[PDB]
Amino acid sequence: HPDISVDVLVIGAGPTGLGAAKRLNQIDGPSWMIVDSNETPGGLASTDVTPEGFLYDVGGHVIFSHYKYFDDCLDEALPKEDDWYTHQRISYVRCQGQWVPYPFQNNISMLPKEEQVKCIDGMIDAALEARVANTKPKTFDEWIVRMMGTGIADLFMRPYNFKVWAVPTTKMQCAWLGERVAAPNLKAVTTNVILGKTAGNWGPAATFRFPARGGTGGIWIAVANTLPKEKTRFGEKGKVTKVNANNKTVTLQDGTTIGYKKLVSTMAVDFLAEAMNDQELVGLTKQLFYSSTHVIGVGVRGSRPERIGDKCWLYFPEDNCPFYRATIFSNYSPYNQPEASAALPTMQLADGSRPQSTEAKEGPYWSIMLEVSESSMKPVNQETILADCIQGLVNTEMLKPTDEIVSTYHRRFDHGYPTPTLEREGTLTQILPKLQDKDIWSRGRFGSWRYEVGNQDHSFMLGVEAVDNIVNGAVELTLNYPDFVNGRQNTERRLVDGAQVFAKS
Amino acid sequence: HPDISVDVLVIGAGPTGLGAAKRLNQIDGPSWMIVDSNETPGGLASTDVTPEGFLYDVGGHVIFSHYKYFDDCLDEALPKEDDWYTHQRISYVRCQGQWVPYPFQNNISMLPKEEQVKCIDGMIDAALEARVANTKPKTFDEWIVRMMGTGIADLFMRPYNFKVWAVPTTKMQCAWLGERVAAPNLKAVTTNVILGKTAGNWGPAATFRFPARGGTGGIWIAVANTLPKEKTRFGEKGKVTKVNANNKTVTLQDGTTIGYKKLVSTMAVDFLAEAMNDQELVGLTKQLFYSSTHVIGVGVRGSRPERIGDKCWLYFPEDNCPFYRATIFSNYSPYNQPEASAALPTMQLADGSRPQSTEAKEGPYWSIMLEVSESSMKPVNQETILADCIQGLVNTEMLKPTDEIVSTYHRRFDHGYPTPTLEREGTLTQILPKLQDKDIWSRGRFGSWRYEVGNQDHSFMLGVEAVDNIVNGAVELTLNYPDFVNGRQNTERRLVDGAQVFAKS
Amino acid sequence: HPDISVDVLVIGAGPTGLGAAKRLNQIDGPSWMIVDSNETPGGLASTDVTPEGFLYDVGGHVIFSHYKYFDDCLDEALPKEDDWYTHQRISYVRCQGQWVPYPFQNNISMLPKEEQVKCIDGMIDAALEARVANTKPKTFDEWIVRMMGTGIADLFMRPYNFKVWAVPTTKMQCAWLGERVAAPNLKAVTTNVILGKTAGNWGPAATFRFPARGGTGGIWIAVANTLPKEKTRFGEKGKVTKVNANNKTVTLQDGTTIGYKKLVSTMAVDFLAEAMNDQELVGLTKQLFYSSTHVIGVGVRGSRPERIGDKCWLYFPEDNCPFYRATIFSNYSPYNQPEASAALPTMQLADGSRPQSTEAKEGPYWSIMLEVSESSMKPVNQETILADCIQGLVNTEMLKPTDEIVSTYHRRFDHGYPTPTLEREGTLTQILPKLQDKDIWSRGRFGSWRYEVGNQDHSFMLGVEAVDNIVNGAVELTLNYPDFVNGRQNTERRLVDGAQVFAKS
Amino acid sequence: HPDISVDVLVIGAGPTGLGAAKRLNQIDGPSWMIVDSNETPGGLASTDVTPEGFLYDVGGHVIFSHYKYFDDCLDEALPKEDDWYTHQRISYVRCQGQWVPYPFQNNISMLPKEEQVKCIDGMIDAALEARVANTKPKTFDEWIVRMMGTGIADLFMRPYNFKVWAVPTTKMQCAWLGERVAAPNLKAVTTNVILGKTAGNWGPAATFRFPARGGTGGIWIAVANTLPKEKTRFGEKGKVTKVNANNKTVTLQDGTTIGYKKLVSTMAVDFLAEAMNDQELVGLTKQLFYSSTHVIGVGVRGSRPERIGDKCWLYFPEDNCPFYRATIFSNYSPYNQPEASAALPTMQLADGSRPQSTEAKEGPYWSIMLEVSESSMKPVNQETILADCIQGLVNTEMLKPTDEIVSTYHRRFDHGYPTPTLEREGTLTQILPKLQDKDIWSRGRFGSWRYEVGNQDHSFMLGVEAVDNIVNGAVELTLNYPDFVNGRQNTERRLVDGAQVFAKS
Repeated sequence: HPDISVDVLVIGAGPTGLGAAKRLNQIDGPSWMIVDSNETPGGLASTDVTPEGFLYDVGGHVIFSHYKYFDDCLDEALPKEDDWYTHQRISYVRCQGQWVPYPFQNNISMLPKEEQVKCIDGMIDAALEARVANTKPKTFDEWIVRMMGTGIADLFMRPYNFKVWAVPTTKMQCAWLGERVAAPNLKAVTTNVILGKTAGNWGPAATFRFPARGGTGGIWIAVANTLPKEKTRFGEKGKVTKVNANNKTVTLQDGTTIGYKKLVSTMAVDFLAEAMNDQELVGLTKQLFYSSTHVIGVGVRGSRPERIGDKCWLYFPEDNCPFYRATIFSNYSPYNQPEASAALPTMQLADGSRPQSTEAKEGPYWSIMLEVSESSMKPVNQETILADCIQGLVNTEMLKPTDEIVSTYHRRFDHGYPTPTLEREGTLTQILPKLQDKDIWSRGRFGSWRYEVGNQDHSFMLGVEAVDNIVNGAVELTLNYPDFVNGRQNTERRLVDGAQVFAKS
Repeated sequence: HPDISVDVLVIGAGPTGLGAAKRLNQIDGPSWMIVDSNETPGGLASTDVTPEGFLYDVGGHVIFSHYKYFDDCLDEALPKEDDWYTHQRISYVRCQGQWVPYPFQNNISMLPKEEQVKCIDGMIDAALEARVANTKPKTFDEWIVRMMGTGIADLFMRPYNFKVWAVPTTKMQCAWLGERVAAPNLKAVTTNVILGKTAGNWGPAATFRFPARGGTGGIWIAVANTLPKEKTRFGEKGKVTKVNANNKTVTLQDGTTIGYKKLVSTMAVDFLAEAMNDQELVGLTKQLFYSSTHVIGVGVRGSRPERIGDKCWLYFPEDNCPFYRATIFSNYSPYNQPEASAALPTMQLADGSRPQSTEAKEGPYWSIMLEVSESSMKPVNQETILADCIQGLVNTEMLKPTDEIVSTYHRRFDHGYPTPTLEREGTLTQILPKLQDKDIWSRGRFGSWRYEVGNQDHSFMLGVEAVDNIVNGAVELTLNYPDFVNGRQNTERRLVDGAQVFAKS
Repeated sequence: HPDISVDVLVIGAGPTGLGAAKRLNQIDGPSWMIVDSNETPGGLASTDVTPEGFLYDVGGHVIFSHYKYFDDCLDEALPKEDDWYTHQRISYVRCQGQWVPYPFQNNISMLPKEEQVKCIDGMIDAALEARVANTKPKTFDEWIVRMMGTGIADLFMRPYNFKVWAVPTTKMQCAWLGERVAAPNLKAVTTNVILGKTAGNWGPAATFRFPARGGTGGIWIAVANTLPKEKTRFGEKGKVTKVNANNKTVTLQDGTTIGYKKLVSTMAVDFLAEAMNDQELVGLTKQLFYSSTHVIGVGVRGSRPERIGDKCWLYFPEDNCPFYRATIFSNYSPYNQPEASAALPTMQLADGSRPQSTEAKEGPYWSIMLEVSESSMKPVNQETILADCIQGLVNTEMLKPTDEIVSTYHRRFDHGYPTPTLEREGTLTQILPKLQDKDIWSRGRFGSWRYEVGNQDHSFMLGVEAVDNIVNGAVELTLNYPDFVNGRQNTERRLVDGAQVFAKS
Repeated sequence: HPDISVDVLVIGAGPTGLGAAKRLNQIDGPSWMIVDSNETPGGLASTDVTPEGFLYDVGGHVIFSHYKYFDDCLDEALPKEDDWYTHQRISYVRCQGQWVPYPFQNNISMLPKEEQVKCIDGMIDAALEARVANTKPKTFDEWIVRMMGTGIADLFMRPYNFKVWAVPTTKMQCAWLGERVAAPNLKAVTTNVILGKTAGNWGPAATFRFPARGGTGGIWIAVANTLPKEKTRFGEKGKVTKVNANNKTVTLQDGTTIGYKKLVSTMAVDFLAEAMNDQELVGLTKQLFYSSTHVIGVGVRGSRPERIGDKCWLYFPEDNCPFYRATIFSNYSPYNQPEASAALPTMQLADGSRPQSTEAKEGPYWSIMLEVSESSMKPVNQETILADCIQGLVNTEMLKPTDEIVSTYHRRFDHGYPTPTLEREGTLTQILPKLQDKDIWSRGRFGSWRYEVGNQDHSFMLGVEAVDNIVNGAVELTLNYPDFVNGRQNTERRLVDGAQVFAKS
């Protein structure tokens, strides 16, 4: 007999596990428990802080919710108007000395005319081919070139996506991008070129909300806090080390054994296989591909420079900087960095020089959060990546050589991106059914490994829907039909359903 | 205060209402009640019997189930292996003196060669147009021609569907048919013509099961029987005459008042609007179109003729019979008609003449079930329709002139088919949301009026999902996404879900 | 017996008839003569002069030669270097206050940006349609819109060609435009828009030569002068009034009869049918369609204005002037108008006012020649068209209100353009073979009625090839295959062939 | 000073040179002379006879005339009705034990059904590709596949043409095949298959005429006889050995020198280059490709076998025989072989056996003429080719093993076919203008090397047109525009033109 027995056990308290727990807590039927090896819940949706007081998410984290259930839980966790800040979705592509508004193709009027001619010629070729196309694209690369044509593909989406995924676009599938036909909007593109016009895909209606305090990590701490504490076990005491699927028993770090009837696992599925000591599953999960994420943070003295302005996140297709994305993290909340009256010495200038004085001086401060990818096809020198990132900030004119840096941050995250390779689905449809046969619901960004449902809201709902399937026979729609859930606002499931309404009466 | 109060009231005990009842009963949370004006549950999925002992469904009723939940409930209701007979899905098209195996286009090698040339020429045109098509078909007719070409369209799907729907194909939408591209399989059609080959779309894996006893109506009687009798009200005592949606109060014909929190209404939505005395809903539901079905039954003396054989249902595009479909109902079950030893006089010969002898004689017997449609665009002489059907049977060689008819049946069902007109959706998205804002779930064949989810399993699940939405916040997938539910095996929802297992412990 | 007998009689001494005569004269075998009702040869390629000394052609006449034979005869007729002036082929379209270089679609960068978007959008549609086109256009209008797209078609070729042809573009065929596929060069057009480029289709290699003296009419006076005079009969003495095809006899105005074996007739074929008293042919030729040409000439005081510059001919699609084409006739030769020291009073100002002063002032002078079409579908008010033309010159900014007009000219030419209507070919194939079977070679701009071979070189060669067919069994390539002769350099036939070289020894 | 001087010298008295001579004789202007190394005119259009009395053309020679001038000369040469025999153009393709009527694709109903399926599927692919094609085929092979589809291409045109040209279809151009779009008549092919029909492209309208006597060579002996004998020089006395283009002098084998002003040369242009001792021209003409032709004749005892019937020529794609084409030469004229009373011994049986008796026995007789190609890519064993051909006759069921052979014939012709290789035009457009610059018209099947105008009528007219250019400035249409002359009835040029009519009056 185990030390503890529950109907449903949940491993992990990132957004996916917390979803499972929130739904179980709402249903309040079967018994349950959630564990995590970190005392702080949140997973990759967590937030670090430097000794100088600059917060950093795990790279750019911007919420767009497809589900009212997700909204209900965030509202419950952070219910006050000044728990949040609202911003427009402002993004740009760095190209040939210019900040080009996203989407790139609608804004190539900013490039030299001779280059515009090449882009348009290429997209004309694609428009004519699309008019007679009778096959689907088979790779990410084919999808890109059929949407954009050669010239525009080569300027942004091809080199950018290699810097992100750390594998060539010819090695990835394209089903994950959804059901839309790969074909250009030639009229929209030539119209903006003719008018010499620029236009972003944002406005008063295209917004996101970010937490006032604690970074993205503030959300999940708050969400976790709504659960009954005694059904949680976070920290070293909550670290899973063994999973015996045949006896339906988990063993924790300190030796505690937990019996379950159903298991929701949200740790990386390659880690789960190892914990199960299942050679077959180990082999299979080693054939999944993923990239690692280096997060670099830079804290800068001074008020926000005009050239940065209201920018939120930024794309970097070119080879003069190692990062694929930059976020102006100080624009997300004034509490993501110290207040203007806090005093910090300058650590270095952006060109690498020593400051004239080592004395602590006042702010205000602004802040840049950078992402660099790593894989077996794309090594990252961990001892120089910070300095390379800062040199990249100068090359891209985000920072002047004279800008004063008062804080630095670097951390590597082993499982960063689950890669939509050509082989992914072939491998996943061997792994997930075997786990399912053992009453194990392996779910989440690395729990079920599908990037197209890999954001916070997807993850949270993968947990929720996993519980709903276990208990109420719900379809796991987010897991099996990404296009379905991403193409609609999912409104039916709420934090208060009829069941709880009728029971209370 | 009303005579009765329940959380969920279900109106109608056809398959939809029974689905709602079955799921409410399983969940065993909210209080509930189901009413029907008829003492016998089943609705359009019921069965009549003639005074001579011949059973007739409301036209050809063949079950193909898309859902594990539906299967669970039929199995619980009729658990014994001898409660069912299994048959292959054998159908033919009657055309120019021949029985042509369905699908029609794969079997035109049976037609005269000059006619095959015309067919293939038409399908070649359609193939070539499909190759460069970039628009979706907008009408049922357009869809048919794109799929078949003119020649084949004119032989079967065009005149057949007029006889079914009682409106021109040019007046119907085609979205209801699914997401498949409207284009011919030219190679498969020409291959069978070249090989001189015929092939039906059936075999040992393409089967259906039919109840041993009581016809299709036997299923819904037995399903209803598993419900707690005190929560049912079937007969004159259960006829709904008035719905007060603002008071959430229903009044029955005997004066009984029932108050509700949520209403699942499965009566025809035009009848619901009338009962609500809601003039705006009345005006809207009169914009919907439907056809009536005439069901004609013919009982015949003799063992099953060789020319008929194992045929199950049959399609009639041509003008020499008024019916669009025939069913060899005596093939579906031995107990659909009297035993051989039963003595019955001959009523008439199939050519209309009086029999030589008026004496009761023995069998065996077989049985034909016919459907004739009617609408404002296609009137039907009710006084001659029986004699016309029987002459139709002689014209199509189903009956010899000398065949002895021992039983006849005719019944008109006013709401027979909800028509997929071009206007259907524009109307329904005014009706269904307006009802739902009043907490009324109007569902089913005429509850929500969508033929493409209009069979017995669909109807049952519309009831189930409505309840699942009311209680567990489930997506009503069958209602809003026909293509989704019809395109997969729906296995997640069962008659015993985790909820009931964990609670029983 | 007739007064005169020849082997080959030629009617008409415009370029077609003169071509016949030159080749007959070179071959020097069969006897021949040529007649014309005009004392001066040249037909529609003649030149008028006003009492004030301004020359006008019959509208703008620019030579482009497809044949060495034509070149040899012009060189012979006018052998000196100063018999000719050479110019680049410079033309513009007047549109929205601008002189847009021809071809229009490569120069729309001059229009407002919003016009450019409409133009490119329309051409994108036409490009995408051309990609799947598998039928030839059936009308001139279809050809235009398939070539240019709606927006560009509407700005120039559609309204311009109505003003030229005096019939809707929808009523004309398009085979006459040659064999090139009706499809846009989208890339060339967008490239010039993107780059802000204009470029005319002329330069040092695209030139024409114009006679130094006597206008275009000087060429045919001089060609006719190389013929033996006694074989010509020009003037009232040479006016044909009767053709008796059965007797092979022609009757002249003065009673002279001419017997012939073969007749080359270059008068308008409808006039030929009348002269023949052949009611059947008159009936057929009345089914052909043609437009009349009003030529308006305007002599202006002043040195050539900068705004005019080196322009040669100009197109006018807009409805702010009656004329379809303007020619800067003073640019073609300094002897097309009087020398600077010639004294002329101002007749009127361009604004329409007439000055009191009769003072004769000096020059220099320049000159504008205008063309307006007329047909039974497009009446022209003869009494006001001069004044309307002049106001048109002011609206298009060719003349200033205050410019001084010292000479005016207006003449209406009944047969101006042979129209390539939809019916033309059908009618010609009933006419031309019938004349052929009577040994009548009816040829020329209205002799055989085909505009695509209706220029001076074409006309000359229809004469030449007609004689070559009669004598040497030559293929009449220009008559039956306009695409053949227009698509190559015709160099084989010369004014001195081998026959004449070998004979000389 | 040369031994003889003429204005126009003609080398060669095959059909081309005889064309030039006939036109010079008609014109009767410039002095001329024609020479040949052979005493008998005809070239490759000559005829041999075996010592047993069987005639053989140089392979299958069937006249289809595109020109009235050609007909005039043939009529003049053989004016009597019984100088000619008329036959329908009956041809078949030998394939898989069947005689399949030409054209192959319209008669694949004779193949096994399973093969008809593969054939039709292939053509369905080709039809669908044709609907969206926007390129012209660039090789003979691409042309074949676009016309026929893979399956039909593989059965006939691909293997047959390798057997004809002795080069692969991927190495030849396709322009020579004309302007028709490379695309299938899918409806024509599927129609005959569905109907089970065979039909050839012949009937009462599709005929050819063949000389009663002397074979095809009889035509050219008779044409040559119409020339003034003294302007001819045929035999060893007429053999050209040197051409001195700079001096315009030809030297003959007997030492005779002839001066000329223009040279029409109809010998193979590679031999011409040698005779000119021009090394640049020798190099260039060595880059032309050509195949040799082996002609095999077999005389057979017996009346015409039923299985042979009215067959004229036959195509052999398959690998069980070395010949690509057979001709039933005995069907063309009864004088192509001895009369029935002529007595001959049997040389061998068709399987190679000795006859039972060596006695001369009577006929009747029939006769087979075979063609086998040779090149550097396809050697021919001259010592075994007769026997291989005879075995091929048995393999193809043209001869029974018991059939008695009474005469055999074999002869190799070095220049047989001029090959339309990919390189042909690039070479010829370097050779022909250089010869032209020296007043040398090189013309004919190997004079100008173009197969698409390489028939008797083409060749004859190449010579006619060359003279017409030399004397009258005619366009050499047949040389430069094969599609033009082959696509029309060329009726204008006659043996009696107007020039000769007018001179005689």
